[PDB]
Amino acid sequence: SARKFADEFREMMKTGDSTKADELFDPNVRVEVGDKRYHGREQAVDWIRHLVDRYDHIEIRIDHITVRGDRISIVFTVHYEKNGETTYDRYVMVAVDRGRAQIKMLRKG
Repeated sequence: SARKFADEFREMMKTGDSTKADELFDPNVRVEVGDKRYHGREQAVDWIRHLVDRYDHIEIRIDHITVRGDRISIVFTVHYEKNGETTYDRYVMVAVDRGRAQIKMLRKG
């Protein structure tokens, strides 16, 4: 289940699909990207779509998936390529399984 969830999240991150986001994001999801803070599905989707529009390629690698009780923690790195320069970010994501896992927090870390 946790791996399926991570795979779906990676696929959603390619296109910023709103339908997928409705399934994967908690309605009150918090996304922290350095100084910028997003709240809710719509802002989380817009954040993803801005990335998709800006970079030549985005590679997402799921590094760690850990489950403790109903808590799913995923550490992933994102490689953003733009005009021969690549930026290497790392994110930590907390999702809660309630049968149905939903992302509560996504933070650049």
